[PDB]
Amino acid sequence: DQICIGYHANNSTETVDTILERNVTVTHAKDILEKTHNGKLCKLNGIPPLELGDCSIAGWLLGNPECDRLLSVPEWSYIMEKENPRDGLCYPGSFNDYEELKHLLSSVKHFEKVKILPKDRWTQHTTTGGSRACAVSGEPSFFRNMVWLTKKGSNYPVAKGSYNNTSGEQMLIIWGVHHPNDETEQRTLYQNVGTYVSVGTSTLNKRSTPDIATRPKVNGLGSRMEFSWTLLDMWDTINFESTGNLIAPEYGFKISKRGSSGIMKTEGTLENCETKCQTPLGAINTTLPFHNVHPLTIGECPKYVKSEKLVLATGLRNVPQILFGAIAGFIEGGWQGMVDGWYGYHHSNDQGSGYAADKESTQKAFDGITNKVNSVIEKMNTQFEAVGKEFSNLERRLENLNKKMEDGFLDVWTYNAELLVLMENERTLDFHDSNVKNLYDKVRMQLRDNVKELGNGCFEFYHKCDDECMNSVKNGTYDYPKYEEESKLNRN
Amino acid sequence: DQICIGYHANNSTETVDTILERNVTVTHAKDILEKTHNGKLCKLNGIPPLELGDCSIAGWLLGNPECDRLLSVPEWSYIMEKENPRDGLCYPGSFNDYEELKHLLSSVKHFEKVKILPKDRWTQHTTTGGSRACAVSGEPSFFRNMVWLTKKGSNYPVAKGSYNNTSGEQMLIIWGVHHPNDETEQRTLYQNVGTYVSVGTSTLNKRSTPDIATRPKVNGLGSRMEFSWTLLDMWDTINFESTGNLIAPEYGFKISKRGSSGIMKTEGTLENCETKCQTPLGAINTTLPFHNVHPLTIGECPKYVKSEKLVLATGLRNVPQIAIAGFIEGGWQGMVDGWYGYHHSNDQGSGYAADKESTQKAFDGITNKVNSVIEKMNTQFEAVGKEFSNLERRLENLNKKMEDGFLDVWTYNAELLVLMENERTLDFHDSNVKNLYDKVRMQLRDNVKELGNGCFEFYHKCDDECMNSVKNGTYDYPKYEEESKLNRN
Amino acid sequence: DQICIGYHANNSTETVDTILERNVTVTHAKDILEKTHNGKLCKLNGIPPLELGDCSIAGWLLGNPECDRLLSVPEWSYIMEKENPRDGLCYPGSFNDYEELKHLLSSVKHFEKVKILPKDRWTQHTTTGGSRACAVSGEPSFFRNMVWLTKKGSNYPVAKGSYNNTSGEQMLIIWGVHHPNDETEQRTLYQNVGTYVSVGTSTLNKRSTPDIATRPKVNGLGSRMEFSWTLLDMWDTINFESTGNLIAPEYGFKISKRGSSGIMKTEGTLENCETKCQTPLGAINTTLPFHNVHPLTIGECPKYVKSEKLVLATGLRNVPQIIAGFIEGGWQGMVDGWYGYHHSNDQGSGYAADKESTQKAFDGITNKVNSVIEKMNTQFEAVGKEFSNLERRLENLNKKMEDGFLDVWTYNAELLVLMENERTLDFHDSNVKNLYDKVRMQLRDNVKELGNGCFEFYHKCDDECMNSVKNGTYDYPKYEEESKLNRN
Ligand SMILES: CC(=O)N[C@H]1[C@H](O[C@@H]2[C@@H](O)[C@H](O)O[C@H](CO)[C@@H]2O)O[C@H](CO)[C@@H](O[C@@H]2O[C@H](CO[C@]3(C(=O)O)C[C@H](O)[C@@H](NC(C)=O)[C@H]([C@H](O)[C@H](O)CO)O3)[C@H](O)[C@H](O)[C@H]2O)[C@@H]1O
Ligand SMILES: CC(=O)N[C@H]1[C@H](O[C@@H]2[C@@H](O)[C@H](O)O[C@H](CO)[C@@H]2O)O[C@H](CO)[C@@H](O[C@@H]2O[C@H](CO[C@]3(C(=O)O)C[C@H](O)[C@@H](NC(C)=O)[C@H]([C@H](O)[C@H](O)CO)O3)[C@H](O)[C@H](O)[C@H]2O)[C@@H]1O
Ligand SMILES: CC(=O)N[C@H]1[C@H](O[C@@H]2[C@@H](O)[C@H](O)O[C@H](CO)[C@@H]2O)O[C@H](CO)[C@@H](O[C@@H]2O[C@H](CO[C@]3(C(=O)O)C[C@H](O)[C@@H](NC(C)=O)[C@H]([C@H](O)[C@H](O)CO)O3)[C@H](O)[C@H](O)[C@H]2O)[C@@H]1O
Ligand SMILES: *[C@@H]1O[C@H](CO)[C@@H](O)[C@H](O)[C@H]1NC(C)=O
Ligand SMILES: *[C@@H]1O[C@H](CO)[C@@H](O)[C@H](O)[C@H]1NC(C)=O
Ligand SMILES: *[C@@H]1O[C@H](CO)[C@@H](O)[C@H](O)[C@H]1NC(C)=O
Ligand SMILES: *[C@@H]1O[C@H](CO)[C@@H](O)[C@H](O)[C@H]1NC(C)=O
Ligand SMILES: *[C@@H]1O[C@H](CO)[C@@H](O)[C@H](O)[C@H]1NC(C)=O
Ligand SMILES: *[C@@H]1O[C@H](CO)[C@@H](O)[C@H](O)[C@H]1NC(C)=O
Ligand SMILES: *[C@@H]1O[C@H](CO)[C@@H](O)[C@H](O)[C@H]1NC(C)=O
Ligand SMILES: *[C@@H]1O[C@H](CO)[C@@H](O)[C@H](O)[C@H]1NC(C)=O
Ligand SMILES: *[C@@H]1O[C@H](CO)[C@@H](O)[C@H](O)[C@H]1NC(C)=O
Ligand SMILES: *[C@@H]1O[C@H](CO)[C@@H](O)[C@H](O)[C@H]1NC(C)=O
Ligand SMILES: *[C@@H]1O[C@H](CO)[C@@H](O)[C@H](O)[C@H]1NC(C)=O
Repeated sequence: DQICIGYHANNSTETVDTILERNVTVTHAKDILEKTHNGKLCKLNGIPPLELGDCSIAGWLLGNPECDRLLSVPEWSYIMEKENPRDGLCYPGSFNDYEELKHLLSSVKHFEKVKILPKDRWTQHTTTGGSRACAVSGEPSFFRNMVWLTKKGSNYPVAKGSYNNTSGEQMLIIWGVHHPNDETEQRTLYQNVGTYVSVGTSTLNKRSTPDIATRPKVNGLGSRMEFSWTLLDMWDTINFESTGNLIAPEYGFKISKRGSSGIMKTEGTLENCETKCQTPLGAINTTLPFHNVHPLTIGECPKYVKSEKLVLATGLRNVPQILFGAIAGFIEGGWQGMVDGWYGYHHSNDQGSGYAADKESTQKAFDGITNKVNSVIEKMNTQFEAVGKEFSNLERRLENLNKKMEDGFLDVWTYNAELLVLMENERTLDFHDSNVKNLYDKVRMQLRDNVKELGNGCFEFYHKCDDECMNSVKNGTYDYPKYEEESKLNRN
Repeated sequence: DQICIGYHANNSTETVDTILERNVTVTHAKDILEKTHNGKLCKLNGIPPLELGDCSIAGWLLGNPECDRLLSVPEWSYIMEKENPRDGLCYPGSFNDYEELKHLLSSVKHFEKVKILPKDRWTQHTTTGGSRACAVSGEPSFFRNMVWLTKKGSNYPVAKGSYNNTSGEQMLIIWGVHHPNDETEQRTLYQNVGTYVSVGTSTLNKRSTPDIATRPKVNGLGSRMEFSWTLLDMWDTINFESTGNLIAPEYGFKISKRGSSGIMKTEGTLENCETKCQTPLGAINTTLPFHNVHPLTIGECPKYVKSEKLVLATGLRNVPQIAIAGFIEGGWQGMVDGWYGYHHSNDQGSGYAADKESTQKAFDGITNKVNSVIEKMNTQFEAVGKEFSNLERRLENLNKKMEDGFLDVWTYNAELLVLMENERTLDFHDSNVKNLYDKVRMQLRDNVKELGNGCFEFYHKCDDECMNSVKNGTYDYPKYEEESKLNRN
Repeated sequence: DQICIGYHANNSTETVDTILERNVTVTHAKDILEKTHNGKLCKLNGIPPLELGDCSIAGWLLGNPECDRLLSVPEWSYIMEKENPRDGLCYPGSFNDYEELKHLLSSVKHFEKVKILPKDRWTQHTTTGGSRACAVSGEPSFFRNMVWLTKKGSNYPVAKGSYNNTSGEQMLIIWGVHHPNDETEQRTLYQNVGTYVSVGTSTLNKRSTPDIATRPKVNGLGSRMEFSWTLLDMWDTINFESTGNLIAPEYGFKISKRGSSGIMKTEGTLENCETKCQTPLGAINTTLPFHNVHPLTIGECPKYVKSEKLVLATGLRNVPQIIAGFIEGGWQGMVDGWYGYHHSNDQGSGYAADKESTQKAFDGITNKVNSVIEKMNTQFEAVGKEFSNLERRLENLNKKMEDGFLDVWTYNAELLVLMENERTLDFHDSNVKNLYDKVRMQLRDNVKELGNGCFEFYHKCDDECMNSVKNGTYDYPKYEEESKLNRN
């Protein structure tokens, strides 16, 4: 009669990496890293994003004639923008604090356009002016959200405008100043030289003077237009005053919804699909804690890491046993007939052979491994990860600072995850061997000298053991005093 | 005769966490997180703070009439300010590089006010101007540290003033420029239009022109005042020149003491107490690696982690149940002398004991373990706090992301370290008990008989001296050889 | 006849650290931190650096008469500069966006010079101005790369100038505006009051007005000069216009080579040596992952930490024996392996060693060391950044970021080394005990354990017997009858 102790082996080919060995075959493994995406841009939470196409943020807000599809925009989840948009500032010029405006637009999910200074109120000036830089059907045109004030007759009276924010929320207002190319243009358009543009609110005070000089021609013009913005608070007034070179606003943008969003730089188009996490390459439909698709992401998303594989070993080592002899134990290798658990027995008494499994040790090890996996997974913080920021070309030091901070944090977390996986894999691999040896030691200690240790994990008895005795050994209820006299006689 | 190997147990309730099992009761434990405070604002190292009250830093430095108790201020440790103070710039306006000034004030612990430009030297101008936005008992007043210069008669001559820094340290000087509401105010205050204000030092050059326009009324006035500042070095000179719209300084703030300080944003009042670490909610009296009270602390304080529990297992696992059994059946609730030990049952009488060697080495190892976890933590002075304007949102976001990421890194590090360390400690105790059992078996050989419950049943009658020998490591197998062999057969 | 299981011991005095114990003597150890350096400033990859000496970047780029040796600088790898250079802006003034220029200079490597506005083109102005601040051999002089335009006779016509960037790469252009001290100076130099200087490119639009005021005297002058720069793109044009107070450029700086470079603040001189990693204190010749010389480095350089010691245990504990086995201590006679045996039969005694266990342990330790070393990424880092007096918050932010990352890495390295040392020292004991258990399991009941790690045989075990026991092919049935007879 025999009784042996061993573990479970199968035909799995999965491999894991530990700290002292690489490419170790395991029975079961878990992948906590996702590397796949659908390669499409979709709807977030059911709300489609805003597709700017070839337009830019400045072109959308100012009202470029090539951006007439965005004159009435519904609620959005994120903004899609190209790297180098073609239709932006049709009239050559600049845009002060552009990056700050783009950053503000990363927490706004809806705008409401309100007419604050109607065009017909300028009854002492000329409001129908344009340029061939922004041309519709050949004839010159202008921005659809701004008014160009020129002289009426042969005089330019002082232009005064005001607006009291009785809308209900913060309002965004944009104005501009025109810089001519020669004194001829200035005297043809505004009738006087030495003009000023003054804009004032409760917490704002600005006075700009036009610059007239010969400049290189961009879009066929040697002139420029400088744009500035402000955020008017509730129950607050904005005052405009100018002697010349004022590009007045007709519309003001009211922040109607607020939340978390961002600007995604991509060259693709939207497709009919839904998702909960959006990368510039495609959506992610996952429950795993990590991914390595793209750093920048919008929505609740797994952490990024510069890794190619991260596998957690949740099973035993796969060492298979290699003439109608006696089945060995855990010393030689695993068993392929034990399919009901991880650790078990094998009896060879008179009433047939057969395998079995020990439920207590298997349950304990399963609970421990599940707890380890859940501790690794669930001690990671997940939130909104809008990590897109823009910097001008006078802000190289700030851009380098942001790049270094992001790279350092990403490298730190990569190191953390990789080393954690390595140590945990080694610890679980040693755990399984410790458990098997502990079960063997318990069996030997409870069986005492009634048996004969064979040296390969098996126990040759000294008495005749029935299935009742075998289950007693498995149950840990073996009655040593009962068989003492019988076993002692056959020993010598 | 019987000898057994076991471990000590008690009636504890403290629970630790292990990466494999949660809620494991332990005999001893060490909490390395502090979660309490006194809820009061106290004195840092015996020096009281500067309680601004309803005043702002601009109001304190400019001389707001409602902050007359701050004209002379002693040495301080930190500044207490409200989130939205009331008495700031009584005259509506702005302040250039306000956040830079507030950051500079974070390393200054005392100021000395020096009269650098008296009011009586302006003998060619009028220096009694005032406004009703800054009013005392109904009549108009003005800032106490500044002079408003106005025409004397019907003339405003060119105003010139210079100062040489012979005080002995760096000096802070604040001036201002007035922006009227209409040309009428400009002409009845300064007699001419097209004025300038020029300030020049060895490393500074600034020229400003007033802006006259209609603005929404704040505090009743459509005018504004714009203030600037500079840091004058030792043995350096500052020049002032203006044809109008100049608010000249009367006093300068010399930096008398330097060090580490900060601005704490609270709404409370100072009380009578001492401390070493201060938080906006209260003071901390602790000597532990970690705390979870408030992020923005002033002083040498433990790192902040978003953890509600961080307990290091120092003692053994608590299995209460134990003739008498050994370590397989569980722990002993009667061995109150040490950690590992024995239990003998010879004919003289039963009794417990303790193994001094194993207990001492385990104690030293656990002590070194705890001290390595604790004394690897840099704790220097850091007054975490910075202010940004409404046009510096990107910088504010960068700073917030930096602090949040560092905090998350440190919480993950601490939690993982505690979990793995506790697992290793419990495994260490189990291994030590097993090693003691194995050593006893190895030295005791076949003269005894294992029972499977951790105990050994001898074959020779063993007295007290023999038992102290087997606990000593000086057991003599050959002497009990023939006697032991006889009865075993 | 005996066979024993033991481990190696020697006369080393190395010491490692562990999470449970400190000052542990080991047979073999590896130091993974380098604390030594050459002490000299060398050539990076065979290319010598740029030695500014007593000059500043502004002085080099403007043409300070004292810096007359840097008019034709060759290719370089990094720039050496002093903390407080002496020869800089000889004429007192400022330099707008100076730190941005210094940041841009950390990625260029040659800076070819191109004459864009030759001085002879100004036929309607006087171009021979100078000052005693920048005085050579007593007589007044001026910057060698700049032109000071004054009036000719009693007129100052409008000054215009253009340059189309057809060089083949980006260019750097610097101009200036002069601020006088009084109206007498302004009328003596430019003949008109109320002047302006206008500069315009396809993406720049700046207009400046002179400031006339009395200022403290620096270098004997109460007047100042303000300098600004721009980066002209390819096939772009820059326009200059002024009615006075213009310091026009004569040269432009075309970027010829781009790559990784930097600025080092040192007070030393270049010495004849070659290196690949350079610190402000010296050079590093290394094969080790770590170093604790100086935070700021240029080149292929190791990682930096606040660590005074980082030693990885690659061997056994040194517990020499005062023939016993592994219970007492190591053997000072086993010179061919980590774990081994010692036997004594009627041929003779002698030590030996195991091959499989020693090889497995060697491979495991080597893999551990290589994993610790090779998971640390390295790359070129431009740590050095400079900030102005009104950017204290940004400077503090940068300092806090660098310090925090560096303490994080220091803590990680320390904990990794401590836990790995504990793991190795437990691994060795586990391996020796596993060998002992394997031998006992194979040898069964035909022998007699003696407690110290040795086995006393019950039969007469010869040399072929002993190699069989070492091999793992011990025949239990062959000696079963003989062993059982004498045991009874
Ligand atoms: C309205 C118009 O066509 N003006 C042109 C100007 O005309 C003079 C007219 O005002 C006067 O009464 O009579 C004389 C003849 O006796 C002229 O006809 O003449 C200029 C040259 O002589 C033209 O200059 C050219 O303008 C180009 C630009 O056209 C646009 C543009 O595409 O930007 C469009 C409009 O003409 C105009 N917008 C208005 C008036 O509201 C803008 C305007 O010039 C902006 O200030 C841009 O600079 O220009 C090119 O700029 C070209 O380089 C220039 O020679 C006038 O178009
Ligand atoms: C000094 C004074 O009372 N000025 C008031 C001004 O009167 C003139 C006086 O200077 C002249 O000699 O004679 C005429 C009569 O022939 C006046 O009496 O009249 C203004 C109305 O027309 C008042 O304006 C109002 O001022 C308000 C603010 O008043 C104060 C203030 O408390 O801020 C009063 C101060 O005395 C005055 N002067 C100084 C030197 O600080 C300041 C000054 O105007 C500031 O510079 C304000 O920018 O103003 C309100 O602003 C109100 O809206 C306005 O109508 C003059 O008070
Ligand atoms: C060219 C010259 O010698 N100018 C000095 C000036 O003289 C006049 C001359 O131009 C006119 O035709 O005739 C009168 C007599 O009828 C004068 O001879 O007189 C000034 C004092 O009265 C001197 O002033 C001093 O200049 C110092 C600086 O000298 C330099 C310098 O080294 O920086 C000399 C340069 O030649 C001069 N000119 C140019 C074109 O660079 C510069 C120039 O003044 C700078 O722009 C200064 O902002 O200055 C000191 O500045 C000292 O404080 C001052 O009194 C003139 O040197
Ligand atoms: C482990 O596998 C990887 C890829 O499967 C291979 O590159 C590497 O050489 C393997 N390791 C060894 C020790 O062969
Ligand atoms: C703006 O409107 C609100 C509400 O109608 C009013 O209280 C406030 O006085 C108005 N502003 C001004 C400057 O009158
Ligand atoms: C996305 O994942 C969910 C699991 O929550 C699954 O039910 C659904 O079918 C998946 N959709 C696609 C398109 O893969
Ligand atoms: C551990 O105990 C806490 C209460 O002390 C309980 O909230 C938690 O669910 C328990 N966890 C487990 C795994 O039993
Ligand atoms: C300021 O005072 C110091 C010492 O009294 C003196 O050396 C210096 O020349 C003075 N400054 C000026 C501009 O005279
Ligand atoms: C135990 O060992 C110590 C060795 O220092 C010895 O002095 C003592 O007598 C021993 N005890 C007994 C009972 O032999
Ligand atoms: C240690 O032993 C080696 C033998 O290889 C010898 O060369 C060396 O000098 C010895 N060192 C000391 C300090 O005894
Ligand atoms: C123990 O280690 C410390 C370094 O932490 C060292 O200064 C000291 O000399 C060492 N002592 C011994 C006895 O090795
Ligand atoms: C500058 O030169 C380029 C040559 O490629 C030419 O295309 C361009 O028109 C020139 N610029 C101007 C303003 O003519
Ligand atoms: C640098 O170290 C290497 C060893 O890795 C050595 O071969 C070489 O000669 C050394 N060079 C110098 C200049 O020290
Ligand atoms: C030991 O094993 C080797 C296997 O490489 C074999 O060649 C040799 O004959 C064996 N020796 C004995 C004595 O079994």
